[PDB]
Amino acid sequence: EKIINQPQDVVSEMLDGLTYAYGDLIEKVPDFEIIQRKSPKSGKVALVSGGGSGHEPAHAGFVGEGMLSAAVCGAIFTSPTPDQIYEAIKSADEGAGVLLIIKNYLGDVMNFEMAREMAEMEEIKVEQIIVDDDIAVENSLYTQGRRGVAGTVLVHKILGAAAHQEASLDEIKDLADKVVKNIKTIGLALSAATVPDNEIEYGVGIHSEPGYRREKMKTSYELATELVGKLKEEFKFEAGQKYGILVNGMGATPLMEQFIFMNDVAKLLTEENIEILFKKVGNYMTSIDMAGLSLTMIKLEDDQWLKNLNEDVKTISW
Amino acid sequence: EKIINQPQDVVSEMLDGLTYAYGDLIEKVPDFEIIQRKSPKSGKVALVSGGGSGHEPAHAGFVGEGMLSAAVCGAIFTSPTPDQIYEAIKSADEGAGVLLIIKNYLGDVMNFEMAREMAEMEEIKVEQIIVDDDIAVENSLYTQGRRGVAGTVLVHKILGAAAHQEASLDEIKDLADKVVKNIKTIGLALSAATVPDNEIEYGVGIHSEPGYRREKMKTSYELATELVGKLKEEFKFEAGQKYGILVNGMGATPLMEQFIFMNDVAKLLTEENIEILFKKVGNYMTSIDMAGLSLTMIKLEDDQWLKNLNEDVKTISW
Ligand SMILES: O=C(CO)CO
Ligand SMILES: O=C(CO)CO
Repeated sequence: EKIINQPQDVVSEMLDGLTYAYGDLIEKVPDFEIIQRKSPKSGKVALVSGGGSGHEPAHAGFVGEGMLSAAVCGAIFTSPTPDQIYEAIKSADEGAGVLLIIKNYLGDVMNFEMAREMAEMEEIKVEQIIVDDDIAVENSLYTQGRRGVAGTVLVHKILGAAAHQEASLDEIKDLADKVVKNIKTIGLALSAATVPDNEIEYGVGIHSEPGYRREKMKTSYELATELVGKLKEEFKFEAGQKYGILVNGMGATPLMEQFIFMNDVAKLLTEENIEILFKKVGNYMTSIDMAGLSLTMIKLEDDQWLKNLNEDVKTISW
Repeated sequence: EKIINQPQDVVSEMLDGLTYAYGDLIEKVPDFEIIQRKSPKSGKVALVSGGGSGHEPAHAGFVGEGMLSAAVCGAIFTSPTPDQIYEAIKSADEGAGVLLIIKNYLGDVMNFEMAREMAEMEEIKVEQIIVDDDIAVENSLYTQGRRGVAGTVLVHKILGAAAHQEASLDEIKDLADKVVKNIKTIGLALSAATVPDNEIEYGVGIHSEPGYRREKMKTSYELATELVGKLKEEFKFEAGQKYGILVNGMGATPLMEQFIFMNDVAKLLTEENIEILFKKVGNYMTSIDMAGLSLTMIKLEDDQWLKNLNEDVKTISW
């Protein structure tokens, strides 16, 4: 099944593999599972994110100039602890403050917010944005509202650019609020992640949370029909509207299948006469070895957002 | 070293052993590590506490009529998760509301407070009290302020009685605030807990947190001199004052040694001409197999507190 060593070492061994390979990030003093960018501090707002391990490249792979300052990596499918996050906050600060980018899950939000409080007692200026883009099915388990998924990666990029453009904590906070409201995602799974039949489930969570509907095998086009259909209901498509699109694989789905799926999406959208100005395909927020994918659309209600999506970055995975 | 089975099963196997032995408590639907009293609900304020496992009998042993409604047991030395606690809140409520008794540690407080919020969204009335009785040494690791230790057990008993006497959530909240401020504790360790030399450490934490001073072996009387000395500085002893006393063993310290220590404490206190109206010795909040003990004093600034300490209860460990 897995290429690993001792199951309780996977996070540390991975991060050591990561830093060995890409000296361009660093692991904070070999006592913390935090990956920080080597890019010299220069009074930019610092962006900090993270969550459970098992979603690679999510977070650590988006640490670099133009995106995240640091990523705090928890245990597999488990939020980082507030001390880890607190350490990342105070180590990432450049003098302009820190924005927390938090995926909407009970644990992640609890932890990051506590870390925030800790960091504020040390007089660090910190704001937060909670990403709740998953429109699958409301209050999954104990997630309060919508789960935060692949769309988070776009939030990193868009805010990443703004921070790199010397915007203030306040401005970036205001932008995050507008941006997150215009990002919607829905995914599906052909299989569940394995943590160290002929059926599919719509709306599966990235931690292998249950979805809203189980179905016997459907074709790519049929699956695409379901997902675009849901996103169409959410955004209420009108001709002339501008969107970006991200097709994101869950880990064990070949690129071939993601592009076949992209093709189907394209077909389903031509009817809508909307303008797709940004397209992206690949494994950006996975779920270990889950077979499946998700479809993310961002309504481009501001020319700056596209410019930011296309802004220069130097990360491992972008 | 240990009598256990699979290290990851210790909490569940223990709780199953507990319920088998003492049907008088129950484990909530075999999906939660919550121990609730079988005592029939009757519109009393419900008391809920908990924390990491490894401090037995702490919490589960004090679940019964006259004390706690339920205890939420986490992994070893680890706070329970907010969902577990949330489930205990809504299952313990009798219609009069729920008071959370939380030991002051970063994790416990984070978790219980989140659980509180969850429970309040379901319109459950909940108050909280954070116990910070450990005067050892301030902001240990990330504990914000003083750690919550053995004195918590007294808080259970005193509030336990009040709730049993049909006091309202508000009144009980007000009492907790006054009570916790008058409870102070300091302990020491001859050895650290082992989780599944000739030196002692003063102010060791119940999770094997570091203390304030390490010392080569001292006699019982010398150790007692240190502890009473610290508590004397805290309370500022004056003749005529009334106190209760709890000598609490850490798990691997024989009762013989706890009584020899009690004897030394008595001697050191006779000079103070204070009135000791309540005395108690034994293993009430342990730390696995730690050799050591702690000394807890409660200033009895209200005749009701003593009456409550002596009030009837039906728990496993009191
Ligand atoms: O891995 C999950 C998302 O971070 C934990 O909630
Ligand atoms: O076991 C410890 C006290 O509950 C965890 O903080």
